[PDB]
Amino acid sequence: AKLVRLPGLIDVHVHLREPGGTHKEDFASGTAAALAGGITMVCAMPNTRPPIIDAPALALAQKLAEAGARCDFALFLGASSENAGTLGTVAGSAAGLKLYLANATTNSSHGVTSVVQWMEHFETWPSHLPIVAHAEEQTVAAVLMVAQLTQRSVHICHVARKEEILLIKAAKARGLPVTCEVAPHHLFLSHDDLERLGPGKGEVRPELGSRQDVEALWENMAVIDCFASDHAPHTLEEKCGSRPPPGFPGLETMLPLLLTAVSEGRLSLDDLLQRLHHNPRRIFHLPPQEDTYVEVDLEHEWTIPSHMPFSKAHWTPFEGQKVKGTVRRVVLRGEVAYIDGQVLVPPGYGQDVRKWPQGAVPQLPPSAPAA
Ligand SMILES: [Zn+2]
Ligand SMILES: [Zn+2]
Repeated sequence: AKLVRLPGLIDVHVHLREPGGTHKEDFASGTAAALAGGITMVCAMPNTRPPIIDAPALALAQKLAEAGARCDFALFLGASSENAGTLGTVAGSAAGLKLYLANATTNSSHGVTSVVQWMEHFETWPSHLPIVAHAEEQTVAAVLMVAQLTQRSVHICHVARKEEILLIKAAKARGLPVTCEVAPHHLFLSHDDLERLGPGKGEVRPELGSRQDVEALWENMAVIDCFASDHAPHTLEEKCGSRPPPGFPGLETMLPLLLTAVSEGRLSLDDLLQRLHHNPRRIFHLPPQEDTYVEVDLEHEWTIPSHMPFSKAHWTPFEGQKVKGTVRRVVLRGEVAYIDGQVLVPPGYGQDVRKWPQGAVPQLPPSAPAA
């Protein structure tokens, strides 16, 4: 089985649960799963405990990741009910701003309850820096409206339904600056699989779609800018427990599933590289990684087991699905980081890419005229 060399892939939506939920995952275990999945750079989400919604929590998370991460990273800041206008000094050091717009009681929304709060953030957050929004169903149209009123771009996370992707398609057709990502469980899992998973294992936000939803995503792959795992590791105790948190662990399964689709002719290799490397780079202004690449074997057929080796979630919703292709070797900045069942760079090898000279988002100087 001869190998294919790819650049280092980028997963822009990962929940790594450190600080505060390290029994579900930490930086060291999460970045190990990332490397086993062909991913050499990740963007970790801010719904940590304490949440990353202030400069002190960001400084803490940044150094915990510098000491724990095995691959390179950037950290998101979280929009709060209170921090609009307070993040200007540290904004450039984050991956971007995350707005959580789920319509339910949860401390992932960090108090964001009102469209007026969204506007305050779109107006105070530096215009040259990225904003991503968790928005489901009609909320996507709402956030797009806020972006146009403030005349700036927005990135829509885990698009999962026909109505969402057709609305994004209409916005793009009118020249609006919007991009979006789709997660693997929304392209390969459906309502058909909720019987097997159950309401406990199968809870995820955005929830699994119907066959028509999944069908519309594949039909409109041209509208999708990025693939991202939405890696949301919860232990199986918590997924089956009383109040089950939403989220699937998918860092280790993302590439095997997509390479299977490439082997079946459902999308090209180029299409995959646009969505796991080039577009993540340009949307979040992520720098290249020197001497970094991934070798994959496209011929090895296998079945997804009950749990993948490296995530502490210790379960996967893709169990039993047959996949073609495997990650064989990852080289990260000159060093062998992974080979065929074992990660070989220690915790702390990863670096914060926003501290690289090439990793800052370019901006006009302060003394530039108003225009
Ligand atoms: Zn989300
Ligand atoms: Zn998420």
